[PDB]
Amino acid sequence: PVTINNFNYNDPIDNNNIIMMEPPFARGTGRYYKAFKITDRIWIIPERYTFGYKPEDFNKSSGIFNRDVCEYYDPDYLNTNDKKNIFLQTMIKLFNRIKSKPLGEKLLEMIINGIPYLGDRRVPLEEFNTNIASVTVNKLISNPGEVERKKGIFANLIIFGPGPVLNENETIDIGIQNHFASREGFGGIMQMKFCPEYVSVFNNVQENKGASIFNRRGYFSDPALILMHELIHVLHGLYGIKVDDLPIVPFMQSTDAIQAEELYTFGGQDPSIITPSTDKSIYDKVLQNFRGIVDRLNKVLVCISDPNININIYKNKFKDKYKFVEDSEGKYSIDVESFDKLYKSLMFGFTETNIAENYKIKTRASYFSDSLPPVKIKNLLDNEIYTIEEGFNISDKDMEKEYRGQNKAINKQAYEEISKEHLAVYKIQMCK
Ligand SMILES: [Zn+2]
Repeated sequence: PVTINNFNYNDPIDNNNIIMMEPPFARGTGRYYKAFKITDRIWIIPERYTFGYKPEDFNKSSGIFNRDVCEYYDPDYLNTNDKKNIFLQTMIKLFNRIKSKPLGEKLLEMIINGIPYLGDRRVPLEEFNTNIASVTVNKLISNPGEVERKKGIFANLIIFGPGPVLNENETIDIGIQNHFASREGFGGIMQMKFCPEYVSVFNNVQENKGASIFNRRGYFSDPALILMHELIHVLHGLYGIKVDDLPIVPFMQSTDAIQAEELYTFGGQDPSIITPSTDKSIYDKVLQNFRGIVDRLNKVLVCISDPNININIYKNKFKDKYKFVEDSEGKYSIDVESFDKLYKSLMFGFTETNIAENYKIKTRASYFSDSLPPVKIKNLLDNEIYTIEEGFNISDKDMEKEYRGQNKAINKQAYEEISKEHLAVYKIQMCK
């Protein structure tokens, strides 16, 4: 069972749930940020994602005429201790919403149990190595005003605040010399840029299909589903199955090329436009990568960075993670049936579509959908607007039927239009 911890931003450092941790991309460079353990292996650093970005990238465009309504900027987001607390409490509420039903509970469990392999492709077949950015992150164990002393701890996911564009949530993996452990069967510490308030809007759905122009319905997204979408990428990245650069050329609304990774993650009727050949090659690549992991497990003898780590305990943890089988002599191998079940679970089981169906959340029909302007949700921490159990679609307020709590024309008090330009663009899109 998954426990979702509680803390406030101003709560003191305890070297358990609240620490100073050095993120993966900042490894070796003694910069530590206040990190909060929301569940085992999952941390939240309520700061803006600045990796590979300059401070000027965070600024808004020079004026209204050159603004892009599809891309929202605000350099003042997360600038105070109180804004960093609002972020943490919103994340705890969203995580509590994810575990409120069986599907999301298992998603969090699969993420937690999906520990990165103790190594990558550079590591010898006979060794486990924890001294890399994709397996461990440094924790500051010394008090302020003392010479910095560290300890490497295991982690699976680190969620940060947004990068320059607030409404563009993204899950990132670690690359070493254009090779990602998260795409090679190993798995690796995943990172995310997340923003709960600025959500996506759509009008693609099963309705509107032939319906009158005035009777066209436009809805806003639930921040929990948006988070669950990104957590599926984390899952693929933790099990070493993230599909690398593979664009797919095409109900549906857009004909534009999209990544294979994004299609499987969205799910529903999306994996159907993928040629049976491409679909089979993605499956075969995962098998070949898992075959590499099993060969390593059969050859691993020592842990180079941690000669204390018990080889048998970790081999067993990896046997459970990848659902490998063992013979009478201890030798591991792949069982096609258990592999098929795990594969179908990671790629087709945990999708945005059936998470949306199970949670009564409204989402778009296809990923091949038009980008509508984002909207800002004023307060997610108010139960009169948003709940852990039901979302925006609250039963008492008659928002549970026809997903009316997500309908922009109906639940006008749950959100606010970012600008007059955003509304003007939305009105043209709703009535083409
Ligand atoms: Zn995505």
